[PDB]
Amino acid sequence: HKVYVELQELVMDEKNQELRWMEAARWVQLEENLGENGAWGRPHLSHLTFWSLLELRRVFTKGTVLLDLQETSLAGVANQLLDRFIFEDQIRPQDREELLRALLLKHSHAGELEALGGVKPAVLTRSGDPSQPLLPQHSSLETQLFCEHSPSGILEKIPPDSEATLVLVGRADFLEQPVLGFVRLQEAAELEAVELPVPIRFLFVLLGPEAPHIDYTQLGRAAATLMSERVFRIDAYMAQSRGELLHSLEGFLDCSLVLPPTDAPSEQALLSLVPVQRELLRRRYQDDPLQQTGQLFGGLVRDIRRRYPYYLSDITDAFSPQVLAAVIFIYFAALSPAITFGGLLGEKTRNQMGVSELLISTAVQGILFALLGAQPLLVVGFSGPLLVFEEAFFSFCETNGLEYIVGRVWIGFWLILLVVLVVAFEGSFLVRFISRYTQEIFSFLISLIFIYETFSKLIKIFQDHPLQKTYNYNVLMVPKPQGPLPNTALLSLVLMAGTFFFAMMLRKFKNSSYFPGKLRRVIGDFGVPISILIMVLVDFFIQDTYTQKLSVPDGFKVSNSSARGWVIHPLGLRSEFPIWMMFASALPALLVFILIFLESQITTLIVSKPERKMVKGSGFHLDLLLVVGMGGVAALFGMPWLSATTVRSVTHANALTVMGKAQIQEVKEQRISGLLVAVLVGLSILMEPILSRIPLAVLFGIFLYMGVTSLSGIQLFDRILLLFKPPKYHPDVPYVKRVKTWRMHLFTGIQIICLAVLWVVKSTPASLALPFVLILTVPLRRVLLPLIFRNVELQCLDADDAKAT
Amino acid sequence: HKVYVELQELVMDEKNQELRWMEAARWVQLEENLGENGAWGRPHLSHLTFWSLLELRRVFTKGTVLLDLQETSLAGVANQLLDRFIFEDQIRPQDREELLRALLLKHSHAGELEALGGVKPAVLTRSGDPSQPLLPQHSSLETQLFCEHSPSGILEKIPPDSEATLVLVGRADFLEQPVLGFVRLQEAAELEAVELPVPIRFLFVLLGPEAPHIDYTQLGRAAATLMSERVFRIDAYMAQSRGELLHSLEGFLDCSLVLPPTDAPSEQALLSLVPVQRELLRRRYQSSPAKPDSSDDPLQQTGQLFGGLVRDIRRRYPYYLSDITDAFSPQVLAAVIFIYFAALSPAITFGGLLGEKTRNQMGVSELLISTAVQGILFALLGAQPLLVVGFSGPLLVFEEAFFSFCETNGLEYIVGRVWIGFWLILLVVLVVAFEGSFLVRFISRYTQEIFSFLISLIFIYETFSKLIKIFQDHPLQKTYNYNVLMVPKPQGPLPNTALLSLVLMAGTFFFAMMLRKFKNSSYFPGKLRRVIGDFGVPISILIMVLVDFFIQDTYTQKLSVPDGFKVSNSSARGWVIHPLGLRSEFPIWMMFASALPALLVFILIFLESQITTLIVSKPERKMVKGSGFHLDLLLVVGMGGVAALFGMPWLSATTVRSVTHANALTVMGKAQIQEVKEQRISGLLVAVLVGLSILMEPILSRIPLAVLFGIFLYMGVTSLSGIQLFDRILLLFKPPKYHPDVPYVKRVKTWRMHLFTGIQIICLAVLWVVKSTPASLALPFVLILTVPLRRVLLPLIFRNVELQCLDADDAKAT
Ligand SMILES: *[C@@H]1O[C@H](CO)[C@@H](O)[C@H](O)[C@H]1NC(C)=O
Ligand SMILES: *[C@@H]1O[C@H](CO)[C@@H](O)[C@H](O)[C@H]1NC(C)=O
Repeated sequence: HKVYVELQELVMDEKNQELRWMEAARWVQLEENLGENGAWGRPHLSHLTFWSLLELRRVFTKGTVLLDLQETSLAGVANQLLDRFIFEDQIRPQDREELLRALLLKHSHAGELEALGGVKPAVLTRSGDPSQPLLPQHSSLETQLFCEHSPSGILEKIPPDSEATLVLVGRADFLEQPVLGFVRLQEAAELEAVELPVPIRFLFVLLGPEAPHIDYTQLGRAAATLMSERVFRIDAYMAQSRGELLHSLEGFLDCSLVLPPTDAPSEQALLSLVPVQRELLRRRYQDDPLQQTGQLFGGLVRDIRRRYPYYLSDITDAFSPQVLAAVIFIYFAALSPAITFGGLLGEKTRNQMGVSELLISTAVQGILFALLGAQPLLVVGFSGPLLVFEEAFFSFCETNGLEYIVGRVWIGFWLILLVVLVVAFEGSFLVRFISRYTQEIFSFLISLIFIYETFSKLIKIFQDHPLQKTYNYNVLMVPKPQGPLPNTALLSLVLMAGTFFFAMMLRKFKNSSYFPGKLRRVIGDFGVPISILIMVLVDFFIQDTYTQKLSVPDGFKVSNSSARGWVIHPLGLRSEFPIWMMFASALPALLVFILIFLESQITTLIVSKPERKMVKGSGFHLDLLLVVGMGGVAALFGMPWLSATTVRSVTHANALTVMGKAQIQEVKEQRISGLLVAVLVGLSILMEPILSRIPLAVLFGIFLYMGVTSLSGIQLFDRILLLFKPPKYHPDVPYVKRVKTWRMHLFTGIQIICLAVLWVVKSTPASLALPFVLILTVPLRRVLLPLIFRNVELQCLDADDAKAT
Repeated sequence: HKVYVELQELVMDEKNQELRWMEAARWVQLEENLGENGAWGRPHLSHLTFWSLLELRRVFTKGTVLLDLQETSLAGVANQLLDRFIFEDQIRPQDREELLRALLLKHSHAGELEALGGVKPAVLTRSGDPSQPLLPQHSSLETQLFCEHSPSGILEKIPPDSEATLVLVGRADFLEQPVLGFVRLQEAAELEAVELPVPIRFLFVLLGPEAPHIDYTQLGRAAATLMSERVFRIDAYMAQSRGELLHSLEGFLDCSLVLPPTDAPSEQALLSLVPVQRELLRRRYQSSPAKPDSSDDPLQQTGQLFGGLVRDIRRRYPYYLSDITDAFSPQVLAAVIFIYFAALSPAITFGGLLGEKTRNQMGVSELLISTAVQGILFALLGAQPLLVVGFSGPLLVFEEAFFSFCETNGLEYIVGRVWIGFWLILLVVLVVAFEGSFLVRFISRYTQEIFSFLISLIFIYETFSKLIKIFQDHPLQKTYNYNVLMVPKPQGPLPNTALLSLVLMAGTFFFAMMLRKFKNSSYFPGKLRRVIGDFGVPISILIMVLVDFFIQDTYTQKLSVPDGFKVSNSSARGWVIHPLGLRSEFPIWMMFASALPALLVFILIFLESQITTLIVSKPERKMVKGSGFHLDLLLVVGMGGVAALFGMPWLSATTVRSVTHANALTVMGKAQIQEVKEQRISGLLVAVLVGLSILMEPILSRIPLAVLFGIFLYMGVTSLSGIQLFDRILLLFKPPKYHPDVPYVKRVKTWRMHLFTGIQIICLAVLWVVKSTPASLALPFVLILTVPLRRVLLPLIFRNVELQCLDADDAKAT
């Protein structure tokens, strides 16, 4: 049982001359004292003096014990203890009345102190009238050094199941020698006289006359420090006589160490004691998500059985407001690039595919993926390399003289067959070979390209509206701003920078210590929507300046209703389809499959790494099947296929993270967020008045915030930051100590060279040959580096787990 | 001050069973042990045990003591000690003949260990033959911790002239109770037991049989630790009987700290006993003749005329060569380049405002020349060369009022300022004569903090007001006119001015803050890192000036200075003003009544300058060389008067400029304020540049006015760091769980700190409201009325310890 110790002593108040027991310390966790004003001091360890322990041993060697006493009140305990004192000739038969009357006085506490006008220690007297002691009345040292919402707090520190201990110290003049009385009850009782939070089990009584080298407050502190150690209170629970208590006291005195008066500095002399005290105390107490299975379709069933038992938890975990904030954030984060790519694809293919098709496809592939998905934190959507492939395929069909929207149907069919074949043979276990190398390179490149595109958009805005001395004002701005405008470029820059600054400031305030934790975290989790609202209001207040806004199609209509319909006839739309193209459409399908598979699986690897404390399981085969099948079915209806997005998924996962004081505690995983985001993206056509007032330049700040925030966990980025610091300030990670510095720098340089080569290939019109080089990084890590480095260096640098290396 | 102590035990040699003395520990202010190997562990402090101290006290309370014994060899000492044992019924007469042959034996040091083969604990018996101990033994603690070069350091640490002690322990079965012998030789002499050439003065001899709770190694260590302490050594060097040694032992045990075993020991709670140890140390030294080894006023009333002036001269001027020499760092150049703009911009603004206010009687050129001259002179002959003199706002308000008064009464304006200067001169001479600057002592930290906070807040407010003015001049419209003539000034709104100005200001502020934060990082080599971080403001200024210079078609307001060293209004003014009358003769009644505004100007200047000198030269900001008050006040006021003679305005020390200057010349530690660079070259160079600014028209005409607003915001935000009311205001929002560990948090309850902060904020608000009232010139009076508020009203609400802890005059000591 845990213990709660309380020390009380006989005192007299100056208001009225009446004795009473008042408390003066406590030993819940660390000792605390009671000042003169009536407020408790500061907690601290319990340091004793030499004479205190000496006299404690001396008076305990011949003390009086009452073990397994059967009483339930303080009066019975007091009477039995006085009877036991009388039995062993510790006090005289005529000293019993005064002692019993003194032990049964009222026990005050810290609260009543102010109502008394102060208290001072007192001594019992035969006539019953107190007097002032004939001994130096200097205040204690602990009072001098530690004294000159609390009840609930002390209730919280006291353990749930714990028993109380009461120590009574007092001075009486009619005695002849110090007397000790130790009592243990048969069962914990709540004594009415003396009040404590928990019920009393043990009881100390310390009385005696004035003697040299005896300070009774220090004797009480020594007894309470005895009663606060684990081993002594265990031995006090089991003991049945006094000899066992004496043996425990000898063991207690064996494992104490003295610190003499040393002239050394305080902190050094007090910190030199840690190993010695440690030694003395030691002397005192003497499955896989990816795996090859011997069954057809094994991975699919394995992932189903792993994930679907968590469906009710996935539904329920969505009741926090942080989920709503994450929804509002990712809605814009996924809508803006959707609109941009929609406009580009509409202007690229003569409006064969536009914004509405992309929006509908995004909505459907979000709803279905959120309902039937294994990891509902992914965000599916169109990408850039996919746009490049669409460009190339449209150019190819324009050159050879075939249709375009029809061939995509056969490409989707080939995709369906290939994904069925791949899922049948569980060929996703190859994800095991993708190490941290490729994940880090991919994420770094993606974030860097994101930031680059944002800055490119800004520079385009500056190029469209230059800084001139005069402008024309009979300009028609109905379709699009023709010619430069006075204040657009700078208002756009101001709004973007302001949004970025507010987002960063709120992100830092979230982790600060300025408000109550609940409201602070609630406000910090809604940082991005608050900043967006602020900047939207700021733009709404400005009247005369023009700024580009968000615009969506008018209704659920096809982009070009001249040549297209809601359903596409596979045999031929206007002219019949050749046979050789039907059979050769497999060639672009394989490349699209490689792209989709690699991107989706690498995204699932980055999001779902073992380091990010993901309790519920994540599925690979199921996500691939869903994504590719829905992409094919949407290509059937003429809508585009989509894929999992890196920045959007990483931002989604990072938004739903509750962090500890920083420590990553938990990630809120649920299916409601994705469903709501998809429903809003679908219904976006019914929210014209609200979206038509959101300027396009505000979302650039959000894009910069996402690109900067997604860059934190990357380790190549950390090693790049370490490229500048001198080796004196390098961190305490294993890859610093195990390998020399100028080898780590060579590693980082090799990886940066790989980045640069990937970038150069990305700028080359042979961009579609981007995936191959990427997978060619896998042999590089498997073969070439072990020809340069050593095995321990390579295991320590490219570690799959952070904690274990 | 330090001695040598040696502990030797009675052990057996492993090769062939025999008895001999072997040393086990040595003490030179620190304990060093040796293990079975024969090599001493690393030195450390000594930590005794409870049982050792208990048995040492018990055996010492009745142990025999021989003081001032006149013997030189170990045999005559053992003889006298055994005889004294015999006399006091300690040992039987049939025991001496054995103990003697036990004591007069070969002593072997550590060097002979390997040649011997190791040693073991041994127990003497009645016959004279060795034997094994009966009770079980255990591995020693200190030899297990520290044992698992030294002779050089040992022979180094012992002072050249010092005495040593010698402790001999060993067990004997034919004894009844433990015995202790303590002998102090009358004149220290060489002894065959110690190989070190140090002479011996004290000797402990501890004998007895085996018993529980008695470890003779630990008891010898306890005795040695008692002799190593200084108080017990001084007492033993002068004690004449056993009572004094007993008293010293009781004192040593009284001031000791024993700590019992615990369940979960931690290095954080064990550090909560630090003050206790200090108090115990103090109490130990309280009654000791020994002392522990590790444990003029700038303002003052002097009985002579002009005492303060001579005191300040004698204090400061001996440092003149160091003040000249300390300027060879590049940080001085960076501070010069920063403060040049920081002082030039408000000078130009206030000059233009005063020129348009008084119909160009006084303008920009007069202000520039006056600033230059009073800066050169103050840097050359000043006591505190970190102040920046210049025009202020309240001075502008007073100039407005005086111009209005002279307009109303029908008198001239530039002439009355001459008589005001004369009255100022006489008053400052009278004040310096009677050393009346000691009153600066009564102004506590309260008023200093309020003043600095208000100044910084007003600065930021004026900056934002300038920005809002820029926005008001060029609103955001749909169409503008382009046949606008901008020769005198841009008439009507312009398309892109307001946003380019805001962008430049924000960019400069952002870059300055980023470089200030990069200065403290650990990203580049320290030398280049600190050099780049120290030049943050000039680098940002150059970057933003170039950025604005590259943009061609957009208009932004630039810096403009007068064409030449000419007077503002050459119609009614001259370089020298005739005192009798410029156009009409001056009345007599006005000559005698011009004293009334002079007293107010004197009060303003004195208060501002002295509070500024307090803020700059507080003891907390590691200011080594002394700072003078009377001399600086005299210099400032005299140059202000002499400039009013020449028609130029009078100036005063500026708060924000001086604090920024002082903060720029500060070398900070990785934080700890390592040092501050104090020199006289920076101020003189700044003054010379401000004076020559008229010769840099092509360079200054290309610096946009909106870039300096970012610098103004940077100075106002940076100058807000050291304020303590600001810290307590930040603490107004945090919950009491995250409050820092400063004394004013722990000593007082929370809602009292909050009441204090609320009162001070109310005072701030009242100051602001009176500042906005057209009765602004009554702002200084109210300010000094804050001094009685702290002296009378607060002691009616708080208590003395609370008031001393909150309004602390020193930061570190509270
Ligand atoms: C829609 O498609 C037809 C098909 O010939 C084309 O002529 C027309 O330009 C398209 N509309 C656009 C591109 O807006
Ligand atoms: C100079 O002063 C005279 C008389 O005070 C005034 O008429 C003239 O306008 C002033 N010149 C300025 C303000 O440029």
